[PDB]
Amino acid sequence: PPSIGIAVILVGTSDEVAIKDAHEKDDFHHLSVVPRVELVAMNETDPKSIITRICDLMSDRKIQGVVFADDTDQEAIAQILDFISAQTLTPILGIHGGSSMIMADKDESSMFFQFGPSIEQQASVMLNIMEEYDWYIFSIVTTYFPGYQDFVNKIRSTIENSFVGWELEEVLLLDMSSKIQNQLKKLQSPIILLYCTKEEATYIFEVANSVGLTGYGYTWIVPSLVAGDTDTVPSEFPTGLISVSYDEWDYGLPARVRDGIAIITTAASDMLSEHSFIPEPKSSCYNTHEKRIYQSNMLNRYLINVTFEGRDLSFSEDGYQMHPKLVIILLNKERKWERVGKWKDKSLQMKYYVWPRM
Ligand SMILES: *[C@H]1O[C@H](CO)[C@@H](O)[C@H](O)[C@H]1NC(C)=O
Ligand SMILES: *[C@H]1O[C@H](CO)[C@@H](O)[C@H](O)[C@H]1NC(C)=O
Ligand SMILES: [Cl-]
Ligand SMILES: [Cl-]
Ligand SMILES: [Cl-]
Ligand SMILES: [Cl-]
Ligand SMILES: [Cl-]
Ligand code: NA
Ligand SMILES: [Zn+2]
Ligand SMILES: [Zn+2]
Ligand SMILES: [Zn+2]
Ligand SMILES: [Zn+2]
Ligand SMILES: [Zn+2]
Repeated sequence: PPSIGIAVILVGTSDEVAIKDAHEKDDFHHLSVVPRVELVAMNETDPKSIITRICDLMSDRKIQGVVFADDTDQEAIAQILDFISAQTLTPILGIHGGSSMIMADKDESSMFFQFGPSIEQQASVMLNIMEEYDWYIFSIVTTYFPGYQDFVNKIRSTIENSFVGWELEEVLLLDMSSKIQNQLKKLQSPIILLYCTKEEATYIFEVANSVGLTGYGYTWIVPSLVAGDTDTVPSEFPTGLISVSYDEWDYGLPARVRDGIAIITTAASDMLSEHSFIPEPKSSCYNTHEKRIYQSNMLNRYLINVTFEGRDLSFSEDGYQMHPKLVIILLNKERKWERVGKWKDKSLQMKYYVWPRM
């Protein structure tokens, strides 16, 4: 009877997820370790309540992994999660929501992994797109949000060694606090890559709009986290906003949760398989006598590499999904987001030959 407690935390999600009450210890998809899954649906959605709720839970019950989803647009959630994964040397998966928005810096000791694309993959795709439509002259505009440095580099890198005639005209760096205007006015290019948070973005646009740089002639392309919840669209978001997004259509929540439990339950089974051990439950986020810093690294070798049934879920070093299915989307005229492209693996399939006008 090899068990492993898993917490499924669902902050703000509509309760459409139903987990087997674990009476009959029937095994999960024929894996050696039975996951004892504890469901939890927090109502309050502020980070404070989450840190409290997750932590309390970890001392009360015997948890050796956390699958965590939220329907909020708070990248904040990611900090609290990386922190906990670190303090407790426990794997925590950022399955969806703010909890999975690119966290650039990340405690290299933590086991916080996020679903969806890395800052790099996303950059590599935004260029992948600009080619399909021979959009070669462009400016970058980032804020100070962690990642900006890593993002700009990925662009500059792929540019340098490319036969294609890329012209990176400007790169801005916005000290938010409206001195932005004097900066954003200096923009010439037609294509603009804007790297920042959703909330930062809405200010940045409100400004550009009353400077014209947002309209016809200018198309803005933007990372997955600025789209955020596609159901919430700022007034200031320009129609004709291109964005990369994780795929919330063919990939429902319950499928991720399944995948979450799978990732962990596999790693655990493959460790019990190679060493008669599964790391005891750590029971404090704070009071840390759990200097068990070694059995961690071992687990971490198995989590990082799961492939389950059809899907491949192996993770990158910086804790992003290595092979995510992406969707390019477009802020239309009626102000919804349309699907207008897919990305499989280095394979960018678009829907239109003539790029639409909104
Ligand atoms: C959630 O439900 C409880 C139960 O009565 C309520 O008192 C609380 O304020 C609610 N919070 C939100 C954001 O709806
Ligand atoms: C993950 O990496 C290891 C290390 O050699 C490899 O042997 C393993 O089979 C990989 N995952 C899969 C599904 O092959
Ligand atoms: Cl929110
Ligand atoms: Cl993201
Ligand atoms: Cl950075
Ligand atoms: Cl299942
Ligand atoms: Cl499509
Ligand atoms: Na993500
Ligand atoms: Zn199955
Ligand atoms: Zn092409
Ligand atoms: Zn979703
Ligand atoms: Zn051993
Ligand atoms: Zn791939």
